[PDB]
This record gives sequence, structure tokens and C-alpha cells, in this order.
Amino acid sequence: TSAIDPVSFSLYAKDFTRFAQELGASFERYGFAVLSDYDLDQARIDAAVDSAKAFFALPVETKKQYAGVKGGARGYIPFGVETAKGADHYDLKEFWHMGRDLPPGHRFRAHMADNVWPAEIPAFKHDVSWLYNSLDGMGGKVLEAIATYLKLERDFFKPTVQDGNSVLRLLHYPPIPKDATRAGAHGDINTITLLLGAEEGGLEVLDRDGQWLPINPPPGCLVINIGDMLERLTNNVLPSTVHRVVNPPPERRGVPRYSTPFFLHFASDYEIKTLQNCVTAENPDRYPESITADEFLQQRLREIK
Ligand SMILES: [Cl-]
Repeated sequence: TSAIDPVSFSLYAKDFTRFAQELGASFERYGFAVLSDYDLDQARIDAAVDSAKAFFALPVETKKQYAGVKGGARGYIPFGVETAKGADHYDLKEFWHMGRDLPPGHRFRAHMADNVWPAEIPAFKHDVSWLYNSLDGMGGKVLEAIATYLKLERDFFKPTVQDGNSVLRLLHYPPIPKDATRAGAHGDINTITLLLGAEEGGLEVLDRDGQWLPINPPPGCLVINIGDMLERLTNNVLPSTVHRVVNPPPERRGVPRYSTPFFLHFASDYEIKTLQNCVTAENPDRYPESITADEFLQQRLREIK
């Protein structure tokens, strides 16, 4: 079962007022929403996924040409080990990260590193860049709904996410002939995160009462969650919630898993200052000192580490 009912993207054009209410209410309750009937070209989503699969199928030494770049913030991250007690013996996953391609001379280049690209997969730059920009665009439309839900101007978020420090992650879990007991519990630090392909993927959100709720959408949906930047902007009216991915069942073991989440971030220089309509007698301002998105990013990374 899924704990969160999908809201059709068809409502974005047909009845935007209802779209914003239903999506917003879901974010406010759970920190998550499920969006069905997206208009993204599925063949081009599938092409990006195929390029990811092709990249991860390359020899290890070929992949490692793209490792050690900016601490893994761009390019490839190989299989590694969790040294902590209680960690599974094997937690094998490999990553590719794509950040924003900035124009020459852009003011953010001093702190946002250039992308690297795998020459061995000729279509990768094109196919994967399309997916980055497609998910960034859909994120903008979701943010319109969030803005309206919050009784803001519909285009409120537009300048706030322009040239945002967003990351498309390509993630692969190879099949291992062994049971775990997948993604340890965490929250996201960014604005919103958009996840394709979560059907029968084991995603769960921690509810307020400490129960884990399955988020198991039908195919052709996006699962979207609030991150800490947006939680902070809204004086915690919209919560950034803890989620995990459980191991597949015995039957689904043996299948490789790929995921391509898009972590949408505010512009680095955007000052996060508490929305005054989220500051009330019962919910006083938790953030009297404002902070830029990049300052907040750096702080959360320091605290995570
Ligand atoms: Cl600039």
C-alpha cells in the first residue's frame, strides 16, 4: 500500500487552485507529495536512465577516471565502506553527480565546480543534461503550487531558484546474492527533491508518531519532498522529514536498482529570511538571523560531518 495518494499534474493547468491545495496539504502533513500524470517526455527520461546504466556498466578503472573530483560533488563516487558498528557488511552503491552548467563568467563559478563528463558514453552529456533541466523545470512548477499554498505570489520562488546549486544524482545498487538487515534514515538539506521511479522501491517516511509509512506510487510519478532550506524559510510550517529505503523482498533481490533523484536548491546568494506569514504568536520566528542558501548549505554539511 502507499500512505500518500497521488495528485495529478493534469490539475496544474485544469484547476491550479485545487492542485496547490492538494499538493500543499500533503507537504504540510508528511513533508512529501506524490505527483502523477507528469508531462515529461518518458522516452527522454528513459534515454537518460539508459545512459546512466551504460556508464555504470563501464569497467571500474574507466569509471574512476571521473572519481576524486571535488570530494565527489561532481563526477563519480565508487563503492565504499561504512566503518560504523551495526552497518551491514556490504552497502554497495555507486554515484554520478551532475551540478549546474553555468555560463562563462558566472559569479557562482568560484564556489560551484564545473561538471565532468564520461567520453565513453557519447550520448550521456546530452541525455543526462536534458533530465537535469527537465526535473529542474518540474520543480519550478511544484514550487508555484507551494507558493500559492503558502498564500504567496504564484511566481515567488522564481528568482529564488534561478541558477540554483541543484544536483542530479545517478545512483546504482548492484545486485548482491545476500540479504541486508537499503538507504539509512536521513533528511534532505535542499529546497525540494524530485524522485522518479519509486514504484515498488521501498521508500518510507517517518510519521510524526514514529511509524514508518510506505511511499509506493504507481509508475510514471514523481515523489517530491521538502528539504531543510524550504523548511527554514517557512518557519517549519512545511516540514523536512526523515525518510529511508528498505531492502527489496527476496523476489526483487537479484535486480540492480537505479535511481536518479534531483536535489533542487536555492540560488547560492538567496537570503533565506523567515516568511512573515509563517511567524505567529503560536509559531514565533525560529530564525531571527537570516542566512544565504550557500551559508546554510555549508553549515549543514559541517553539521552532517
Ligand atoms: Cl553572473
